Amino acid sequence: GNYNYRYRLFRKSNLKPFERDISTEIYQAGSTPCNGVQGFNCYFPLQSYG
Amino acid sequence: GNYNYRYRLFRKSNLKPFERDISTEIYQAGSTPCNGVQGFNCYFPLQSYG
Repeated sequence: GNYNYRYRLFRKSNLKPFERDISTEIYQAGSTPCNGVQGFNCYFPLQSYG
Repeated sequence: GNYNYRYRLFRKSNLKPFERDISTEIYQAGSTPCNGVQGFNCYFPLQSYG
């Protein structure tokens, strides 16, 4: 496995053309806040390719 | 996608029978002490099914 290449899997809105997103904030996919901790309905935005 | 189901992808050694590992420690896959922060050669142990 080469997990050094990552792609952003979760975002609130689509990107404008020629825009980059280097943020690492936890994507809240539920009603409960995440507080920067992964868990139930709180996911890391970047996933490795493998 | 249903990303609430996770599996442990990286571990130092294989598990014993009837043993569980709920620890969330950043697995170092290189020679760099990266202080528990994901990035190059430091991966999260848990990966989502999706």
